[PDB]
Amino acid sequence: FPVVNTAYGRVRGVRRELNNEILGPVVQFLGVPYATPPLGARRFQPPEAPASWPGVRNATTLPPACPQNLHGALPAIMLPVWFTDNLEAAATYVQNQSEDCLYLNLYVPTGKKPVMLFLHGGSYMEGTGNMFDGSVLAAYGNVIVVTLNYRLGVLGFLSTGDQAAKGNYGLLDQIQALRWLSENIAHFGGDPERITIFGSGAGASCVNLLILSHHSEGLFQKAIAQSGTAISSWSVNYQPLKYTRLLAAKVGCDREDSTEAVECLRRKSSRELVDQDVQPARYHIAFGPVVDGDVVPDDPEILMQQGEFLNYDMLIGVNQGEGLKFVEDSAESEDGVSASAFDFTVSNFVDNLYGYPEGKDVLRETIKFMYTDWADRDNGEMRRKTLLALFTDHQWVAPAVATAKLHADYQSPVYFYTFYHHCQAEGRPEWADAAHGDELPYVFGVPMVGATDLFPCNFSKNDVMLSAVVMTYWTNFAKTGDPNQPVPQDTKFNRFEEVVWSKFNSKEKQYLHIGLKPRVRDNYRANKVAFWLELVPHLHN
Amino acid sequence: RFPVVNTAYGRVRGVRRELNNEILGPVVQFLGVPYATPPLGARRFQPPEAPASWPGVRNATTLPPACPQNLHGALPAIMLPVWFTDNLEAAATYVQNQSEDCLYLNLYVPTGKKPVMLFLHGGSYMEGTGNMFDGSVLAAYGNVIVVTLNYRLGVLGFLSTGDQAAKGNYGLLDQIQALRWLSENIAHFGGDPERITIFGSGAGASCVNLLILSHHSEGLFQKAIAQSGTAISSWSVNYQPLKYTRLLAAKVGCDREDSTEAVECLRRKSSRELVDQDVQPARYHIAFGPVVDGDVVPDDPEILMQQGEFLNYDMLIGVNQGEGLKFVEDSAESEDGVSASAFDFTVSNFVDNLYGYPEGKDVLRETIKFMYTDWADRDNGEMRRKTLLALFTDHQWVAPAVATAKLHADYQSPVYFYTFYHHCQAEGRPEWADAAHGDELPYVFGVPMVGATDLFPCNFSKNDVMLSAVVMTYWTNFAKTGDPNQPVPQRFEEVVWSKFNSKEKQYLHIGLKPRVRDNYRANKVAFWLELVPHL
Ligand SMILES: *[C@@H]1O[C@H](CO)[C@@H](O)[C@H](O)[C@H]1NC(C)=O
Ligand SMILES: *[C@@H]1O[C@H](CO)[C@@H](O)[C@H](O)[C@H]1NC(C)=O
Ligand SMILES: *[C@@H]1O[C@H](CO)[C@@H](O)[C@H](O)[C@H]1NC(C)=O
Ligand SMILES: *[C@@H]1O[C@H](CO)[C@@H](O)[C@H](O)[C@H]1NC(C)=O
Repeated sequence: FPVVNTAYGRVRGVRRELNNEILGPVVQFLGVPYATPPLGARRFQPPEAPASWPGVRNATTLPPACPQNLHGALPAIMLPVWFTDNLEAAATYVQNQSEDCLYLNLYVPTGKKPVMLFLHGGSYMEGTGNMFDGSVLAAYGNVIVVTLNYRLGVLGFLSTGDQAAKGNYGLLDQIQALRWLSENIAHFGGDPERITIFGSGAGASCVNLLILSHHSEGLFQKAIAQSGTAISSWSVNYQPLKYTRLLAAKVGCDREDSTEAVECLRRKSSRELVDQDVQPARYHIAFGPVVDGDVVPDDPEILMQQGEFLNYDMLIGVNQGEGLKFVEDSAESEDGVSASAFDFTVSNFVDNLYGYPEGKDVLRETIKFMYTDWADRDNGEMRRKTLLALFTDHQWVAPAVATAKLHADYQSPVYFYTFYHHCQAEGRPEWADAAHGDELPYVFGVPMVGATDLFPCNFSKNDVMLSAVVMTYWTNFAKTGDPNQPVPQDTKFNRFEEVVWSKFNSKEKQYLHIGLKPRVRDNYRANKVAFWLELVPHLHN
Repeated sequence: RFPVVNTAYGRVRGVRRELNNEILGPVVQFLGVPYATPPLGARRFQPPEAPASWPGVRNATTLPPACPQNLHGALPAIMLPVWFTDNLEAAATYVQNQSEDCLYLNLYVPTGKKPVMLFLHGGSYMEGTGNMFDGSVLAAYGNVIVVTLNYRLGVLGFLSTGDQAAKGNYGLLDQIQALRWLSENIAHFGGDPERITIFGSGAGASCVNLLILSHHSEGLFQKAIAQSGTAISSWSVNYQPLKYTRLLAAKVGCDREDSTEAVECLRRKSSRELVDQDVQPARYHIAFGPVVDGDVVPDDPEILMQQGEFLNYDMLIGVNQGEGLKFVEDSAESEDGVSASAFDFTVSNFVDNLYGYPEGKDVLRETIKFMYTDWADRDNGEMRRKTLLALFTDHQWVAPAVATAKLHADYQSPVYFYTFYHHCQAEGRPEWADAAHGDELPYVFGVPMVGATDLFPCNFSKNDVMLSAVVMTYWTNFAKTGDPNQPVPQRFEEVVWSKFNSKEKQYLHIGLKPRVRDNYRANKVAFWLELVPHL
């Protein structure tokens, strides 16, 4: 039970030991506050510094999670596959919901060590940071993995568009946890000048929105964005006042005055606000990051094109097939999806995503022709793989390449990768590969610790080898900034020895094809990526 | 030896010229056999008729005169074959005795009934002759009777006004007359009037397909081989015949408002006055050519095949790798292909003078620019030639060939498809180009089996001789029974040619490494046939 004196008092951890023999013991400080709780009048206000406590504080038990409703109407497509499949197992973690969230979990192993802050969340109104045990990652890579809880949903992202409720309260909590780390990690042994930030899904969009901000000026140095970006359709909210008024009407006080409505919402209880069941438009979000002027000044799209950011390092990537939830109705059919429904599915994809009345018949017919296999036009079974790739390319792959190019034009080291592996789960078909959010088990060393309630995968030796490689690639980035130099790719127990990860250049757009058969490719779907970035903007507008 | 064969109109005497090879037997050549009454006078601009019988024995030993033409004028460069345009001076020695007393017929009888393979020459509709191709090697190797003819070309055989004064299609009516003459007299020479194959290239194939879509040639021939040509191209038929007829007439001597008066005066002028008048059509279009009138081609070459109105002949279509080699001609002597600033210039010009639709060309121009790009190698520059060349090959030749093959197979009829992939090593041709337009003609006629000629000065290696024997076997086998695989055994040994079905679009990859592929340019072909009409 080591005691480490911080700048706000003293805490006490534990010395829990991992189940492996090649991993040393770690010291865990679970439940370290980093902001005064927004229990009362602090709701819909930015966080502040914590209050110092006398004596020594218990830090052993996992902290309570921010209020959320895991059995409501959450956006299903945004969530990772393992979150939706194992919903009952994931609901056990979020049981002690309370507004006294905003705690911090530290996993210190046993020069100053690096720090790796993890921004959780598949959507903007679900999840908690207790699901990810970073003890294995911290011990293997000799880094200090830290996971946090931040306000979610209405409580942390409600905005009206005016000064009454600016919004982005969840983003300010993430910045506050970075400021706390920049001032208190030296005692635990970390280095405040080598702070790495990483996430996945909606957390990855928070990483990119944190980069294009002035509040996070000199807090962290590097960044990782796994299967996420800040220019997707479901990244930022462009209709904040509309969804607030629907919420205000449902609770009971839809006052005309913006200030009056906000004050009433502060009077109501937390559970009443969370369980209101407000549903947004398809492929969008209801409550999320809102452009206000402080955190996100004007627009994520405009911000990167104007070159206004502090030039951080980056490590972007995507998976093979992430639109696995785009094709779900035709998932138990003997032979794929029929041509009657392929046209209807593609047609619906355009109204609720483009919907432009300035010429749509040409746009609808152009993408029907391109996402086809004219050499095997009447296959039928592979129309699923084509429809799955239509959603993956448009929503994930194309924005990731556009972000990598914009971050590499202004000189900044950028590393691109594609994940081509998954574990044989229970309820997933054998034709899909590397669904959304499937890189998390390997980056956190799940196969090296065994099966988990969230991951019922039966990991073989090949899955163990891949995890020891992904963690090595990720950790080397946090140590020096290049996934190759500080640590070699040795078995320590293999085609990973001879491969060198090269930078992503705007004209030589190389990447690393992570998998069981790695290879440094040259261009990821250059035909389909260029279709969405070059041709499509010339069709509707 | 000078054998004599009696026909229905008289007697003719041939020659027994022996070939330069040992594995080929001697052939008998009846050069200059008439098949229509010579239309010198008022018979101009009128359909032909049967010849007049000649008493005694007629001599058929020397090659006949060619129809009037202007081979040193402003001919369509793109339409003509590559071997014709390069050796324009060597090809002009054949067309020297130009006279209106053309419409003769050349026969090459080898040494029970043998098939007949009538060859329809022509790269454009106003040039060429039947003497350029010596079908002695093809006749001796395949044991068939090869026939080459001369028909009226250009103004004298295709001038039309759209009225009854001059219907047009006079050149087409002459080709049918040769078939009618062959179907009525080839029995004496030893041929089989029930197995008459017709084949051609370039503008010969365009009038092969037009002969299928007609009622005049109902029970005359049986099969058809179309090499690099269709009836649905831009330069296949003429849709504005009156505009060019008025342009020609006003240039020569006449601007009479009445159509009949203009036709009568044109008959008064000499043949050389009309031919050498230098009338130029629009780009990728023809000035004097086949025109829809109602007698030969009733309604439209596109409409007729869509309604399934023909007599269900066997067919054999094909194309080459790159035939638009003349499309990329100005930027042919540059260090690094074509510049990206000149790529969208030729594509915009291609859309400008070929579609020209005021219903929105901005979307069409950007779509075909993006389709024909190599984003994996966006900055190659030299490779941009291979995509500009392939843009013209796909639009003009490959897409109509596949559309014609499908439409002739939906209505039950055998169709065979091929793609040529070999060429002769010339002197003025670039090393990267492959199988330009008309580069399959030397192989089908067995030129390498006899040696390089004036028209084809390429140095033919041992592979070219091997390929020519195979190509002449497939063509001969088709003309014998209709199946290029069965009658005569032949990596060509184990290769079998499969029919072209509309859903199983198999073809043959003729070349040094034969294969039976499944979909030729499926992505690009389906772009022109399906997406473009929606744009
Ligand atoms: C820390 O936790 C232990 C629980 O075993 C408790 O006994 C102890 O009093 C705590 N120390 C504090 C609150 O300072
Ligand atoms: C994992 O293995 C156990 C024991 O063999 C089995 O019961 C279970 O179904 C397996 N699960 C998967 C996803 O393969
Ligand atoms: C016919 O041709 C033969 C062979 O060339 C020749 O000997 C004969 O004189 C010719 N007859 C006439 C009338 O020209
Ligand atoms: C033709 O090619 C052969 C084979 O390489 C060579 O021996 C011969 O000299 C060549 N002749 C000419 C005229 O190029």
